[PDB]
Amino acid sequence: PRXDPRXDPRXD
Repeated sequence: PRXDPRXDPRXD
C-alpha cells in the first residue's frame, strides 16, 4: 500500500 493508505491496508 502506497500513497496515503489508511484503515487496515495490507499488501503493497
